[PDB]
Amino acid sequence: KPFERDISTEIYQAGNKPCNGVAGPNCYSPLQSYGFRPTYGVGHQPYRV
Amino acid sequence: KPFERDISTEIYQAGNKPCNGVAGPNCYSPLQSYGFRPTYGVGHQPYRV
Repeated sequence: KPFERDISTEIYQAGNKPCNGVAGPNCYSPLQSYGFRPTYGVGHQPYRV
Repeated sequence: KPFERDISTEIYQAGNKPCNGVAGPNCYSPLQSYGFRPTYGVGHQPYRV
């Protein structure tokens, strides 16, 4: 929804099997870390918004 | 404005005093030179329009 903050960090139970706090099939961590390297070209560099 | 050409090079007066036509602190030339090399990454190739 517009102007909403989603900080709940759980292994996303997309599938019918509980992820049991661990990774597995149909259980992927929704949070992903940005890879910002000095060698990374423009377009993938960290931009402040 | 649409269909306008700006060629006069005025040093940007970011400070309270005029740059007096010379470079220095808070005095930047608006014109920026492109760097065109074949090894440049995504988004940097020269294009004729």
